[PDB]
Amino acid sequence: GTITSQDDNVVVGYWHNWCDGRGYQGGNAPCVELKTVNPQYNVVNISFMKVYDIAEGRIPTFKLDPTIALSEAEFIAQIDTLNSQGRSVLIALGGADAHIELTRGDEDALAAEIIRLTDLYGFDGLDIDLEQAAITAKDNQFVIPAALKMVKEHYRKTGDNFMITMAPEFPYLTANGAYTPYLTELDGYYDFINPQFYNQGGDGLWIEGVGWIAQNNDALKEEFIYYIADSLINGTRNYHKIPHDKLVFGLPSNIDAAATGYIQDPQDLYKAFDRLKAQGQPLRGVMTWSVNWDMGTDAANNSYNQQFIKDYGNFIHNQLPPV
Ligand SMILES: [Cl-]
Ligand SMILES: [Cl-]
Ligand code: NA
Ligand code: NA
Ligand code: NA
Ligand code: NA
Ligand code: NA
Ligand code: NA
Ligand code: NA
Ligand code: NA
Repeated sequence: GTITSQDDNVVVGYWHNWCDGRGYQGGNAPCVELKTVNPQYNVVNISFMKVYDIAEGRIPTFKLDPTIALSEAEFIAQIDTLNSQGRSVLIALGGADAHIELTRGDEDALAAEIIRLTDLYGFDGLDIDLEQAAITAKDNQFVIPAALKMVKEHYRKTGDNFMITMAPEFPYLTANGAYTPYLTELDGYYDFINPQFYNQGGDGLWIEGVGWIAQNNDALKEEFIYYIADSLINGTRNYHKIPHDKLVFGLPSNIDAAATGYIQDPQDLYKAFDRLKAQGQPLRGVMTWSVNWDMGTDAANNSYNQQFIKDYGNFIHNQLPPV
């Protein structure tokens, strides 16, 4: 394919390589064709690159799930289409039950596999989306960055910006937290980070004059967005620094998509984002788990009707370009 990178704001959505996932409130996430995904998702993350069978060894790979009833050639054609529209298609490495447990020395094979898949499908980059058990499994913290630096250099030789993004769960972004080796090794290689501000229950931060602000507190959602982002973009309040132009705020698309974290009132985001912008540190966009959920149904089979992209697409894409 052709490597198609993003230079401006992003609305990132994950795409399920499976069908009919059950939601946290009993809804359903269908498989969907890439051509069906709303065009305001300008980064779409194919979920997931993983180990499918230990007989194949340690190096993860990708296989389009036959249940989606899309041929590989047609999947590739649809990637092609997204790329013609200026949209990126990343491969997401990890996910639940991915069995990624790499040993030092595996970085050459992992880089080679990434390049092979990138060249085959036309992917534009890779998202590191490891499950909790994988963050510090075996030599993952060494191998995965080492592999990705080689990939990045490989495409730089031909003038292509192979995108590297990550989806850490936010509590692992404390100073010296478990995700920090990925971030420090890949500083100058990653394009943006889209942490998961969801599925962390009552984790959060204390702010003088406001009090305890949890990820699951709807009444303080503006404050949570603002302060957790402010902390990350400045490296304050015991968080590792992720520059604002490289920080994308990850959210569930709806209450089926994640156990906690859904933004009930989008104005809480609009206001938090505007405060970050006003202090000269606008964020780079939003991310969601997932396009399939945004296109999914609740327990009574009512369509979620693309409510996430309706709420945030225009808001994000109408902002000024990053610097
Ligand atoms: Cl699912
Ligand atoms: Cl579809
Ligand atoms: Na077997
Ligand atoms: Na293989
Ligand atoms: Na068709
Ligand atoms: Na491409
Ligand atoms: Na906890
Ligand atoms: Na409120
Ligand atoms: Na800046
Ligand atoms: Na623009």
